[PDB]
Amino acid sequence: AVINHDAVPVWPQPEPADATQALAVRFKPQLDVVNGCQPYPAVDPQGNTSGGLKPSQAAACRDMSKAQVYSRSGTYNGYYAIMYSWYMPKDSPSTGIGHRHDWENVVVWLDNAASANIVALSASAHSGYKKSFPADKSYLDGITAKISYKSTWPLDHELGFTTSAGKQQPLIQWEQMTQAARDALESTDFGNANVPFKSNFQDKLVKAFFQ
Ligand SMILES: [Mg+2]
Ligand SMILES: [Mg+2]
Repeated sequence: AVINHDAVPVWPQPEPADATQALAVRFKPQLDVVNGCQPYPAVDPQGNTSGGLKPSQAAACRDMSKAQVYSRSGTYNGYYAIMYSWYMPKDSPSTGIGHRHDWENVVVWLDNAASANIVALSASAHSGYKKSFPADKSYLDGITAKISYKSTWPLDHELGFTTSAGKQQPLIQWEQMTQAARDALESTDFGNANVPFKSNFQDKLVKAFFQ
């Protein structure tokens, strides 16, 4: 069911059970929330999903304890991809009404799962991706990508690359979810927003690729 946005518990970050899961923990990014909502949990292990918040101001989505990040891992064009994604209860822009729900994502591109060298970064912005190829070292704290979440007049929120330090969140990976949670993430209508790591995952990787 769709439940109150504050009734979806944070999904604790489990230990990584295989090499895929360990890689996604290793490359977990930092996020600098410049304005708007903090990230919240979108789904619980029973498959209930967040109702978000009505766009009618971000005081209602500032709870630091609700932090969560998602990932899903795959491959495209012989490259290894880890998509990290954040859900916010609303897009609360600097100007304008905004929307209930927000989903954004970055992709960390590696040469392969063993060498695990970062070759590029992609960050979702409106209907496309910003791309840093080769990955600009100023956007990396070691192997930790530094991402911003910000709205600039007259636009809604977008991700971007930043030199600024950010914060990290407990990571739950698609591969570690219950089936009920995967099913709910596939089927649920998030209105203006769309889960970017459901059955559209490969299509998103194609769009994020650094051609
Ligand atoms: Mg609250
Ligand atoms: Mg948005």
